[PDB]
Amino acid sequence: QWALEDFEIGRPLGKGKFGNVYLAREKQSKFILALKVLFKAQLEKAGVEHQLRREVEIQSHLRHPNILRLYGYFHDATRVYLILEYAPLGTVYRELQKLSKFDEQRTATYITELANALSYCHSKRVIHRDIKPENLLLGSAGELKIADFGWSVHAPSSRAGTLDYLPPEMIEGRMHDEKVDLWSLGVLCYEFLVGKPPFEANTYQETYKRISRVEFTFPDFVTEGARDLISRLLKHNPSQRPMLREVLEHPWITANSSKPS
Ligand SMILES: Nc1ncnc2c1ncn2[C@@H]1O[C@H](COP(=O)(O)OP(=O)(O)O)[C@@H](O)[C@H]1O
Ligand SMILES: [NH3+]Cc1ccccc1N1CCC(CO)CC1
Ligand SMILES: [Mg+2]
Ligand SMILES: [Mg+2]
Repeated sequence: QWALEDFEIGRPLGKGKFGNVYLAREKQSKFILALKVLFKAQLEKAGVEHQLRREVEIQSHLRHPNILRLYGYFHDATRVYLILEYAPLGTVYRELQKLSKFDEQRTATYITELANALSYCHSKRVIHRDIKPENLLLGSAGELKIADFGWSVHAPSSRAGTLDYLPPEMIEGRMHDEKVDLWSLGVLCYEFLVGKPPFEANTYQETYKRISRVEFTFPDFVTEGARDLISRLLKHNPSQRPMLREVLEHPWITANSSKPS
């Protein structure tokens, strides 16, 4: 049904590995949306057809205020097009670059919105596996929305870029489950408060070392409550990481967040 002819294309919203994402408006309805463009030659070369299929099937069926909607797709012999909800206030990544660090209230609020969306995902046994600031978008009221389900799957499971958000079991090629998303949640909470992720390093090889050893320290300004939560999430043993419910009910979260479970 849908074809390129049905849309007017506007400015670039962002660039991805395969993805090149544009603002667009549907001609008959004037509906404003985002069009994620992937080149088939690059998809075929990388051999990532299967995860593109996953992205469409999993994201199109999820329904949650804190998850970005996917409406449909089409393709045209050189390109695939994913039709997405437009997020008008951009990425959390850009916001972090602008402010350098978030305060505790802004951080706890984002963590609550994230944990709500992840709780909904895990109840359907969907694990996201690529939670990071460039994949977190902001709606018209500044609410957080998880996007980019290009690495998502069903659990249990086995398995090019940054190691910074991945847990030890995943970077060691081992087996993993839902608890990978709780680790990434810990990494994010730290990066929000401090301005850089806790295992950041100059080379791949050494980042790998800091992650497998769980080697991180806190700057003085990080408070006791934040330290307690982050320390609970960044556990080497997956089974020792908390349930999302315990994250949403953590004293530091409840004291500082401006949104409910
Ligand atoms: N719906 C959207 N609204 C606004 N900006 C978006 C939207 N989707 C993607 N972007 C921008 O484009 C970038 C790449 O999108 P993404 O779907 O994450 O591609 P990739 O799978 O290649 O990472 C994002 O980091 C963001 O800057
Ligand atoms: N049919 C489009 C296409 C072209 C080239 C490579 C992969 C793909 N898909 C990804 C999306 C899938 C949704 O069903 C269909 C297969
Ligand atoms: Mg992305
Ligand atoms: Mg992707």
